[PDB]
Amino acid sequence: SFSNVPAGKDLPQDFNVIIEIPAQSEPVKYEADKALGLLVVDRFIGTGMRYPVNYGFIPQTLSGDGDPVDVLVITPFPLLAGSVVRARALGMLKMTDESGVDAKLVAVPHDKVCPMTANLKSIDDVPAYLKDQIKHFFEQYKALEKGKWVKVEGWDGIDAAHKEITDGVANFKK
Amino acid sequence: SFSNVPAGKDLPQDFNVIIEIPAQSEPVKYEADKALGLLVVDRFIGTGMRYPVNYGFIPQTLSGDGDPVDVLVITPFPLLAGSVVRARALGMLKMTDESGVDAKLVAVPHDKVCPMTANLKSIDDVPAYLKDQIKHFFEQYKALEKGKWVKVEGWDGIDAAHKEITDGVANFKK
Amino acid sequence: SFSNVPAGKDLPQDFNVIIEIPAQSEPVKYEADKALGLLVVDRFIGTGMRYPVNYGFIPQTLSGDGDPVDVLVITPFPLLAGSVVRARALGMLKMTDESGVDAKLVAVPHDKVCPMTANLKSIDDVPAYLKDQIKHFFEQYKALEKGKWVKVEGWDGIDAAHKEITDGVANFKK
Amino acid sequence: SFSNVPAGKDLPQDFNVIIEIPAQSEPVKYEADKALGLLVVDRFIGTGMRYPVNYGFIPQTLSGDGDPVDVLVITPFPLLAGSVVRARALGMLKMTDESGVDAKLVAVPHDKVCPMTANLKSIDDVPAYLKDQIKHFFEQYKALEKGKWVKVEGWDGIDAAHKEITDGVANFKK
Amino acid sequence: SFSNVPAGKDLPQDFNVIIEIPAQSEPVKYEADKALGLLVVDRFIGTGMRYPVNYGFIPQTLSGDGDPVDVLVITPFPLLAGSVVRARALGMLKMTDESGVDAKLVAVPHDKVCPMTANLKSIDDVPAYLKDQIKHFFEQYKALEKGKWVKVEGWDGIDAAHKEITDGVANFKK
Amino acid sequence: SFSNVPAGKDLPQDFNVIIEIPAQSEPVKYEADKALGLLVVDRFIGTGMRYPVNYGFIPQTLSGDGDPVDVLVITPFPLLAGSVVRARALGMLKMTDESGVDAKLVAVPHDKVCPMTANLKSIDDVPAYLKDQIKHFFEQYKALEKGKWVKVEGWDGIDAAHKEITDGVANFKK
Ligand SMILES: [K+]
Ligand SMILES: [K+]
Ligand SMILES: [K+]
Ligand SMILES: [K+]
Ligand SMILES: [K+]
Ligand SMILES: [K+]
Ligand code: NA
Ligand code: NA
Ligand code: NA
Ligand code: NA
Ligand code: NA
Ligand code: NA
Repeated sequence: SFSNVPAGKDLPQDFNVIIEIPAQSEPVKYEADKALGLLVVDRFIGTGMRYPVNYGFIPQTLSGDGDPVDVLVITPFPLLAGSVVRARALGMLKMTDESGVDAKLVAVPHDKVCPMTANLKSIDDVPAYLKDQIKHFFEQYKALEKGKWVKVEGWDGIDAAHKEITDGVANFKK
Repeated sequence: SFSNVPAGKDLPQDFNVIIEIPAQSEPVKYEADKALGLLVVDRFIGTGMRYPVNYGFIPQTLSGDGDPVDVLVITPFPLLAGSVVRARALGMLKMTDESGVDAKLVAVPHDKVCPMTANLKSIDDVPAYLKDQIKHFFEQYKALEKGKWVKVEGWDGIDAAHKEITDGVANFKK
Repeated sequence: SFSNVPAGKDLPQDFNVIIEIPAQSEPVKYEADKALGLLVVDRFIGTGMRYPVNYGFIPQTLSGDGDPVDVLVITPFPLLAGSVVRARALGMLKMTDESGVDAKLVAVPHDKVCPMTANLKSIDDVPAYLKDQIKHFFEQYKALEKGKWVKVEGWDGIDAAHKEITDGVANFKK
Repeated sequence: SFSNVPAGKDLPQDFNVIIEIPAQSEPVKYEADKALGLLVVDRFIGTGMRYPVNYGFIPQTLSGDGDPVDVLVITPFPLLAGSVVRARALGMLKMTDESGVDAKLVAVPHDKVCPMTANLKSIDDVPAYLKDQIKHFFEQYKALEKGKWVKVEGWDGIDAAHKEITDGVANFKK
Repeated sequence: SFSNVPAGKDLPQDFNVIIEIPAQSEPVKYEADKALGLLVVDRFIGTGMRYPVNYGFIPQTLSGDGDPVDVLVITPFPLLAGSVVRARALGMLKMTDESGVDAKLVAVPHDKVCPMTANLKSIDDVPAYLKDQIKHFFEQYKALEKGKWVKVEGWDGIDAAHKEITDGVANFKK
Repeated sequence: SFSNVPAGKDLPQDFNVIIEIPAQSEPVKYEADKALGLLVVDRFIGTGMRYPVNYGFIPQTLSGDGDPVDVLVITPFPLLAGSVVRARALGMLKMTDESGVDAKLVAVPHDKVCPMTANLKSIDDVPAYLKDQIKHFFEQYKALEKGKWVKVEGWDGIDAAHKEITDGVANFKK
């Protein structure tokens, strides 16, 4: 299932995201297991906080933290866990956590998939309230898990996101 | 996953349907990808209209439009996206669209799976309001997608549905 | 998908459960098909009663009734159908039904997965109201399916559950 | 609020029902308090069983058990708790419980309110599965509440329902 | 309840809306009855189409069609039926229907109530996709109700909305 | 509606709570308006965080902050907004905020209303994870509202809660 999904049709700008956690879903963290082909319950979020947007990853990538590149996907309705969406980048949230330096990409679907998000051209177009909610979420969601912490550094743009994707694809292939 | 699901236990009357879109689900069109083994987000429905009944397809079939035979499955509660249900035909909705002549089968589960639908013996037994809602849905759901259109021609019965299934199974096998 | 999920990381006490039916889900019984890699609609529950806790099975097991060992998993929020959760046993509900002697294990997730259930150390710690609801459910849910019946015998503890798991793993391997 | 809602526009055949418990709602029994003008939590259903159809009462009535006449209202989608629906009778379920002889009317909305239920002309038109689910519900829902019990006697028709309504209206007015 | 809610704190620009139908709610049309103080089920929408945004009215107003001024309220999450929200106008949708000339105001909450909508300053700021969905909804939702019809004429701005409100308040007071 | 609900049947230990915000509801803060008899949208929570348990107030009370005594009510399923529940105290969360010293009572329903919570005899019986989630919620939910802040001081017991209730009832009556 998940192991054979291509990273993208035209990398780094046209990529695929496998959704693990739908926007506003009950506060349970799922992770795709490529060895099993199934979603695995990773943990119940200690704070009970919910992801404000859909969350997943780009298959066939390997980031600096040893996991695939993570992506937040903004949509008008939450997406199905375990589904795949063709996406494009808006920017990224830069942070550091227990696993090391971490970044989360921010994306929306391909314009033909989601005409509703077509006017979001970069992270600057995302409403301030939603960016603030995403930052707050990452700063606070691990507050009740011992030995885990998150410091948010700031936002970066589409170019930074593309570098993350290209690096991830290359790292995966050895 | 989806690629190895048989078309049916006793074709054309006893067939399997892989569900893509649950009844009354939020207006997001998913499509099963047999190359990936996963549901893919095809598009956000422009009108925001929801499928009034469950929607999916019969695996190992190839219809005249180049896709597997499509099926609407009537149930008392919506079915899980990506699940498989053993079904029987009631009839079909005949239409034409941008891909060419299209028909949608109407089905219910096997009587042992869903005793609640056992007294629905043909499309004539389906309540008029629900048939009207299904027709309205197909006539209007693509109203905000440029270059797409649908003209509904009428309803046909179980014999027509069985022909669609037998043709689809044969076309698939070459 | 389901066919290659290990029975557990450290059997019988540290095992995996594939979820078929989320707690409080609409009253539709799904079963994982290892030949298809998908959930199949088994039946609409005649009484319309819902599982009061999540329900699934341990893969790579074969119980006395010819199916894998069944497990009820208690969680603060319902789990996704088709997901896998790392679990530990609290005890089991002993019963007899049309397939013969049947037992249902009662489990919670691994403490690192679900800190919320960490203080549930055995079936005696589960609230009386919930145990009573589970017993009532199994006694009554098949009341409107001809030729099916269930007599609940009583609860047993963690040792009994571990025997069921070890027996199931051995039976599966021949 | 509830105290001034008329029993009906043309009694006993054209009556109003104040909804207390929506179909398939979480298993919490609400009761309208005419002294407060609000819904009050009466009890959490011990068995966790849900009302299979909407449940409420006809205001300005007093039945033999000291409460207003109770009504089950069948609809395609659940109704809002505390809302009022114009309804017509299909029949009634006769039973006895701890409060004494009790009957529950079965109704659908006025045909102009709900065209979907217009072809339900009496209790004989209601699907057997749904009647069986309603009977099962009343026989079992109080199974875990000490000192409470229910014996279902059978179904009766529209004439019996009209007698219940006329008697209730008269009893209320002294 | 509803009869004593003021039309607004500072009319016509700062007004109150009583919500009848939450955004994306199941397709049941409720109407507030000021004589009863309760929501009444008006009808099940024949097409099964859902309001794409919250819908209600300004109390203590009387429009040209004999009902209070109607308002669509855009929010990030649907609002409770029967709740009251402090709102401001963005514009209005002009149409004609069976009751005569009708207009629907478009509004968002007061900026202190909903900071998320604060950057919506007029109807021109509302995304095109959402305006198109609202127009489509009103053009099509009555398609299966005999003798009812709707022709959409176009959008107008904040000044037109304010005129509707001032006229409505004056008409109500005699 | 709300203005005539008694503070309790036997104060301070047997009191009534009017629910404003159901557990896990979408992050919209409603407040009961006794002048209107309706729930009013107070604000959309800036952080998007949800109340982890039901939230409301005791009518006919006036606390030190100028509002009625606030109460968190723990239940197995969320309660309806605007409903009334007969409750008993477990303790209280002591804090300070922009309005001054504030305390939130913690309660469960009367044992006959909710047998499921009958073994919760004080705040010490509430699971640690849930107490931690409640504390986290109050510390963080106002993080994105300018000029608002919350410092949590600690938990207190049933005696402290009873003092809050008795003081509130007395303050209300002049
Ligand atoms: K490229
Ligand atoms: K055949
Ligand atoms: K072991
Ligand atoms: K009459
Ligand atoms: K003014
Ligand atoms: K007392
Ligand atoms: Na990561
Ligand atoms: Na097709
Ligand atoms: Na079994
Ligand atoms: Na009664
Ligand atoms: Na109007
Ligand atoms: Na307060």
